[PDB]
Amino acid sequence: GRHVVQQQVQVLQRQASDINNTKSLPGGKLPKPVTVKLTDENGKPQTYTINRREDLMKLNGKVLSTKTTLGLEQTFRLRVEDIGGKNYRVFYETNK
Ligand SMILES: [Ca+2]
Repeated sequence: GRHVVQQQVQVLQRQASDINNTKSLPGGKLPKPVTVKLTDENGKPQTYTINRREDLMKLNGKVLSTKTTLGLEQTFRLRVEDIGGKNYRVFYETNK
């Protein structure tokens, strides 16, 4: 029960909601892949391509680095959950 204030996670939450509301093409791919942008534990930018809605589950448990408004890095563990019917929610949990 933590309010997600980190930009990168907030954008991914919106994208997951976008995907949840997008119909798949026959065979299960999204009509257009969604590009997700994160920063990994070592501080490197990463981008990932979401071709199918379930691809979002591959981000579950990924350790991310975020920057506070004070300029300090914070690491978090990303969480992605299927609440029912392949509808995904994105949140985080502390890493250390
Ligand atoms: Ca946004």
